[PDB]
Amino acid sequence: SPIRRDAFSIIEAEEYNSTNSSTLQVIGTPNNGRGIGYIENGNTVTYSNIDFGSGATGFSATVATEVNTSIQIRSDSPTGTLLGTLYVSSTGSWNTYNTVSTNISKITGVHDIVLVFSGPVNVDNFIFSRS
Ligand SMILES: O[C@@H]1[C@@H](O)[C@H](O[C@@H]2CO[C@@H](O)[C@H](O)[C@H]2O)OC[C@H]1O
Ligand SMILES: [Ca+2]
Ligand code: NA
Repeated sequence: SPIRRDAFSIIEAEEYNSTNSSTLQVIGTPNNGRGIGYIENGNTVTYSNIDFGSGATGFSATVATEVNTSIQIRSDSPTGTLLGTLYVSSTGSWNTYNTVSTNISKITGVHDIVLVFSGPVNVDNFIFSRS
């Protein structure tokens, strides 16, 4: 998985750098893309050295789930700053992907990003939006 990445270009969820999970798998999507799934509550997934440049204040992810769930976006580590929380309600199937967005606190410069999962969701990709 890449050692660094730009916040303002698509980041593939399957190209993560570390996770605490023992269940998480790289999955296929309907259009022969990939994602992450078999995620459980408490699972964290880290993406190294994301460059936010002069500032991001939003987060968008393309996700699929059949249960209402939430994903914290943290900077630096699992106990680092809570940037925001993406609340995801059921998209209707594990294979029906929806872009969902939330606000975050303005973050600048280079930081690891940790996604923290409250439950099962399939994640294809994500991207940040500038301030
Ligand atoms: O059709 C398959 C999906 O069902 C699968 O998504 C998984 C469904 O079971 C859930 O408990 C898991 O959390 C979730 O990832 O992904 C692969 C796809 O081919
Ligand atoms: Ca993907
Ligand atoms: Na393990």
